[PDB]
Amino acid sequence: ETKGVYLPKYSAELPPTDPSQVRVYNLQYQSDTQGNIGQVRTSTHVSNEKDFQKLCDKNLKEAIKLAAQHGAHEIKYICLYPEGQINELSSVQLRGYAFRD
Repeated sequence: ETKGVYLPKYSAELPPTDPSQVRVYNLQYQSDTQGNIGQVRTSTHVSNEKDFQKLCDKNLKEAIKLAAQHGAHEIKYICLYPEGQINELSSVQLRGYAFRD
């Protein structure tokens, strides 16, 4: 199960959009966060390394859902993976920034 929060940067609320309309980019530069309308963080527990990219996709699905609910047409994101031995507290995390377009 995938937890998720959306943190709006502005109190102005935009009309919701559909998840299929959200364009998706890898967050690469510090300058990439400029102009965002909010942040999104999602997380899923992981017990096997073979599931990293699937769990990142699960994280991204929840992040797109939250961003679309707040009207964003774009997300730039990175998945964070557990460092070292995987245990009962390990999770694949996602940190993203939502954009009006």
